[PDB]
Amino acid sequence: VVKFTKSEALHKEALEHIVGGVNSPSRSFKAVGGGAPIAMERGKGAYFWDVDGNKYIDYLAAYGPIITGHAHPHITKAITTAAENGVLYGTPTALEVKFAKMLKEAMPALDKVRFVNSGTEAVMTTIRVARAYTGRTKIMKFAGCYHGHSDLVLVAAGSGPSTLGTPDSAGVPQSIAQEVITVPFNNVETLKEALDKWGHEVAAILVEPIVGNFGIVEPKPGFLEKVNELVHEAGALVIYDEVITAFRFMYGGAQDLLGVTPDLTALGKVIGGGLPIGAYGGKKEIMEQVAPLGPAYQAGTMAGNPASMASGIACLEVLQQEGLYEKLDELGATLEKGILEQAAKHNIDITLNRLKGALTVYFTTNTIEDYDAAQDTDGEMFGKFFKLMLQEGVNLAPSKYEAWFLTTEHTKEDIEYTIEAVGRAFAALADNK
Amino acid sequence: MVVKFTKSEALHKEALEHIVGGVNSPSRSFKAVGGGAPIAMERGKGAYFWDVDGNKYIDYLAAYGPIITGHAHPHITKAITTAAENGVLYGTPTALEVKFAKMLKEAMPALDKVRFVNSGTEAVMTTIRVARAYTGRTKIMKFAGCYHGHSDLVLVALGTPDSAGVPQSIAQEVITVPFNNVETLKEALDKWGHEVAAILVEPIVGNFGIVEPKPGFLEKVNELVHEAGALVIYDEVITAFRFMYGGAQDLLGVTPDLTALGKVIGGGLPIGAYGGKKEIMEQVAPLGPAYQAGTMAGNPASMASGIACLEVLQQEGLYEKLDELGATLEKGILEQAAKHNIDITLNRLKGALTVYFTTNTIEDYDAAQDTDGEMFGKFFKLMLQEGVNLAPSKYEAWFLTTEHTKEDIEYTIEAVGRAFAALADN
Repeated sequence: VVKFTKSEALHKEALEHIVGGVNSPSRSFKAVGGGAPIAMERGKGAYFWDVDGNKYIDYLAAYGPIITGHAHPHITKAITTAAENGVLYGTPTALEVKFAKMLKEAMPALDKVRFVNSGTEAVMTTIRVARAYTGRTKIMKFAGCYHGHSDLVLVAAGSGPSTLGTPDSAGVPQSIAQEVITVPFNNVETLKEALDKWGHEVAAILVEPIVGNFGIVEPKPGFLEKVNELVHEAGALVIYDEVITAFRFMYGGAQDLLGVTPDLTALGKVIGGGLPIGAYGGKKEIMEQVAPLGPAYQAGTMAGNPASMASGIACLEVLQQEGLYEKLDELGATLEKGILEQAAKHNIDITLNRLKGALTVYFTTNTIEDYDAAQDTDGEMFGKFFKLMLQEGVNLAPSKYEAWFLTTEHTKEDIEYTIEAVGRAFAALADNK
Repeated sequence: MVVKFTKSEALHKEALEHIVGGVNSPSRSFKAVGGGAPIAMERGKGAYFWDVDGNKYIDYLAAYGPIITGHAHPHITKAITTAAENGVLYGTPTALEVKFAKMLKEAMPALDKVRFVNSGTEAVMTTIRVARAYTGRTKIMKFAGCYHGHSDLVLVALGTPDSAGVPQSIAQEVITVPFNNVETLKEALDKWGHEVAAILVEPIVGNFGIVEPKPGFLEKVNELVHEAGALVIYDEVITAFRFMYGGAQDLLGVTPDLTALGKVIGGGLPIGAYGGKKEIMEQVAPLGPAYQAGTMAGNPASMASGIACLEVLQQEGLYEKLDELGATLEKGILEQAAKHNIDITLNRLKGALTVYFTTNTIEDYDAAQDTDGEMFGKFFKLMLQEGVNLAPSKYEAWFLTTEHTKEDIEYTIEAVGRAFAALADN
């Protein structure tokens, strides 16, 4: 039996100074039955150590950014050098141009780019830019997809077919929600309906080209192609939110992987090497709306800072290695196979979506192709599974809507232990109900 | 002439092809000062910058506000390195978040609880959401010319926006009134007070130059706003830890309901935070229904960096020294203006100041906007030639750091005299 005594004490103290003891609700254990979240003291490659000295194989990847593992020495070197020369200037630098060019080389549809401080800021910006460019106000998005924590993307459907949004957070006015139309991911019919109905007032649609925010869910064949067709027909723009997808599945974005081109792209997470970052980019004429060139305002005190540029560069230099994404795919396939075998063995009902080195285990018999179905999977089962996995020394994200991410540092043996641990986790579930 | 920018010019030419307008903030373009390629910096150490052409500068930009320990202060550098070696981003709680949270609360006792985010802009937009959740109201009030980040609502000039791409539905939620003016404030709250969730205030303005609130003005803001049932948000993204070890609220002794923070408190790394009265903060998930998140929020690098920075700022005599040096600088600049017959007014608080080209006392945005931008731009470019790097706008502040010396100040004063001579010569 593992113990979490120090984490418990830390959480108790955290509650006094930080709202709910966490700086993101995602980090709370509320969704998985409560209790103190586990506090980590150190990460190295595939491993975490908590404040009680327990070791974990980590699949959280800090919710998407981590792919070179914790503290990869090539990135650490770059960060150290950056700190030694000052991490923040408020002026142009060579590194900004270098990193901009490297992103353009990997994702040839970016004609120009701008750096911001987060995926949230990147998305906020693409929206303002699409509105400035088209002269339109409304924004479309797919149900359940996450585009950061700005007011506009904190809106839900939509009572009835193709309707105006309702607020999905307190503090978000109906005046904001009124500008957003939400429709189901992977559904051509409803997309058609909404565009026929509102298409002429829609500045842009937001798309996770591959979904990572209600588990990993791939677009069906023809879907992204149809989004482009329908949205362009309507005079609207397509914004790919690639904050998760870019550099996660190949050296490049899902747009390069799947061969479908948006008008604008939002980036973040992986491209910072672990440091805070965002970027957006796309077709020349669209980007030229941004000040000082155009009238659309975007700024940010830490935007393009030398530390994040340096660590981002270092990270992509690592990801350039030949055979790297193929290894993630291989290990992912091994992991998928093993989890499915353990589920069959122990009569646990699961569905598993994997693309390369990212996967989600759902507790259900339904194949998950949209948010509605992910919502209806067994969160109570998932919660118990999550806590049993901790006991096995495997750190997952504490939500049924999260992905397991492999890194370049996970080994065959890491995966084989993980499978063993899942086997023991599933056995325990079987013995309780 | 003597100071050449060939390499900054070639780099800007390349940047233009890849980055919109060649900069990642419009602040960094030389657009406000007559145009041209901005100076690209290669490294910073203490009070000094070196550009890509090898030219050395005494820096007053402070990266528009966060820099106060100078560039690459060793105490911060070691923290950032240690953090990188131990992993910079976890996505779980850590002991460092709790430690830094306590330090902020210790410096600024009106924070019952705090949350970390990734930028001042995020901290500001969150305080608005929280204010709206708490009061159940939608309108936000702010002062003309003040800057609160680059989220839609605060980019509005009912009101009407000044950024393209910001819808009328947003502008209708914003009311804007002149800074330092009690009558227009009362008048706005009388009409719209019952729909106003909060007012946003830079308790000491930094964004149309440095401008202090008139005597009694902040207390009047609290008085009129609270009686309308609205909350007061201090946007202390610039002010906190700039003027004393604590916020403008601690310095001026006036307490808001919510506070947004950033810039200084990250030691240079990207950061924001917000906090305030316990009951209000209870709205934030997972405690309440007001959502706020952020993948790098509370990251161990930014936490360790912030802690290291506040540790430097705890040293006895540090803020006094910044004040004393600021006084010397102000005194020298005023003497040079008198000597060369240049019309300026100078607003200083502690180690931050703005030189305005005008004869008017500057107390609000309207006045600042009227000052002579042409003369500022010439002055700015003459200063570069003297090896002094300022922020390229008349709306900017000069910021001292712990690393600027009496000799740096003396040199800057003589640089200013040389530049004022050239302005007078014409």
